[PDB]
Amino acid sequence: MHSRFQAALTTLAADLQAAIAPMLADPHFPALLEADQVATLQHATGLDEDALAFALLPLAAACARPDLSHFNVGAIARGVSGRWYFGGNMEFLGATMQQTVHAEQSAISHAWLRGETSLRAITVNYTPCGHCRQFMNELNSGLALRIHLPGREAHALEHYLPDAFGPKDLEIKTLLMDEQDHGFPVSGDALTQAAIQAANRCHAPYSHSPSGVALELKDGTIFSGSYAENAAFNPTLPPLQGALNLLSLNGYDYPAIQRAILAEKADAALIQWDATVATLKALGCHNIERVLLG
Amino acid sequence: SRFQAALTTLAADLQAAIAPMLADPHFPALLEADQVATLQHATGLDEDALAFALLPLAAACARPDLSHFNVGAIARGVSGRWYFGGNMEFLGATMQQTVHAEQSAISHAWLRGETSLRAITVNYTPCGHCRQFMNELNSGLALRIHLPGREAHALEHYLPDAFGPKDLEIKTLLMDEQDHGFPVSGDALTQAAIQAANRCHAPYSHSPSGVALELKDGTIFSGSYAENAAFNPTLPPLQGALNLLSLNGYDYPAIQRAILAEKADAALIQWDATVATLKALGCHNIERVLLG
Ligand SMILES: [Zn+2]
Ligand SMILES: [Zn+2]
Repeated sequence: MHSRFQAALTTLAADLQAAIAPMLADPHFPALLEADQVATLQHATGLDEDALAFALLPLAAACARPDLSHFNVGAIARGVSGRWYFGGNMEFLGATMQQTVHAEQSAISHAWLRGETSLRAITVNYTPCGHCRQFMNELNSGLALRIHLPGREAHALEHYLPDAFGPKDLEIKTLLMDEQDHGFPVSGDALTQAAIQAANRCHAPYSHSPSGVALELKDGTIFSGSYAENAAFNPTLPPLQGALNLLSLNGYDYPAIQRAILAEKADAALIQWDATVATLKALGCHNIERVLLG
Repeated sequence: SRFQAALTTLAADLQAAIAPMLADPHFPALLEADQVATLQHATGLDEDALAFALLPLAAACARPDLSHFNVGAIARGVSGRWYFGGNMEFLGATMQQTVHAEQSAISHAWLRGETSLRAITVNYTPCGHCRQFMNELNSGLALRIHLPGREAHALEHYLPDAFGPKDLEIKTLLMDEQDHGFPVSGDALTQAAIQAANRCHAPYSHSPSGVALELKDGTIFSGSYAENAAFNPTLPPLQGALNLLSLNGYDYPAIQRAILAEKADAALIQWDATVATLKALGCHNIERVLLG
């Protein structure tokens, strides 16, 4: 009868608890809401969209894995499709600060890896840090993305990132979440296809090093992550983190991993192999193999 | 002579005043206060205009091996010393191992014992990663950021509604004096690595680490771990040592021996990233010294 949501649920208004309870019954609730589910919660609570997003933040934060700090952070990315995607921060004991995932990166890559074409807004509890402001300026929403914070007026990303640097200053015209297909041939079994398709839609205009990770779980589920570079370089999200983000957001723990594949080019400018191996080993996963692109 | 090209870009008077200061092949990529004063006398520039004019020399120190876009920065210490920085990118590694020019210059001043910075001068607006990095320093949001053809501004101007160590109630900020007290012993390179760990900044994980590199001619360069309140802009200890190595006019083939000092059972572990990055740079003599 375990549930990562129970304690957080007690902190929610009674009407929202009742409304979302049928949606959270599945232990592997996908930590996203279809547009019709957003409408159902609005009807069952009377909240407008901004207030409902704020009210849901404790459930997103309850998905987080702050194994080092114990400080749960949540975020909700609102797609133009009308779907909303939860994110939570992730920290990895035995790895490094560079492997950590902020809640904003978690929610944004959640939307992107589920095929959302762009975001209209993001809702958080605390002002995104400079690393996240730089991450968001990679997106096709650019400086116009609406940032929603409790008890304050909504503002565009421009408000938080004066004199911004981003892909346009590098004359990049295909932005993160724009449609991309690098055309590597897809073949093999379900997990191999997934890893190659993840690499095919990755965002890497600075190093031209495509990469993707796919994980196959004990119950047969596959989650994949696509590499997402950033104009400022360091806020880049590696492909492993995207896959681990989805795995955790979907209610799994790292021992659920039964197979793991990294698809990349063995002689690309940048190589994800070593960090992928190291971070998986920190999580107790020793089973990782490479599918070679090109 | 990695400065020869950049030197041709300077005004004649500045060229003639500084070209002697760059005489030694391993010019330490910093200027003493008396050297800044000499350059000011020989050009009549105020310190802001001099720093702007010196940015091509700092940028000449950079190693943008991926992008080929050199970025320079000049960190003005409260001592009056100026410290050059340049960006570093590492082929065969990842985007996470990158060092921004601002991080380079601040790390330079810090590892040379500068107590705090009064300002930083750059040619391009610092990115959000660098704005967050700079909010770790004991100069806080008041640090002055100087950009060409722009009004100078506090870091507060570039990072509204900032998050930093002060929000986590950290009272020992980056560049404040720290000494974690681990016992120093062994050969010179081992002691350098332990000393590097003793002055590192790690209030979030309490995972101390330092790296020391021994070059073929016997020179040792070390780097201390520097965490960041936002976590990801953290500078690993290896990056600090490679920064110093390159800024002082060396290339990675000169590395003969490398040591990481850290706690075996620490919450965060630098060993695997350190080995993998050094291996991408052709160094395979890497040992680990364990802190109590
Ligand atoms: Zn952040
Ligand atoms: Zn930067």
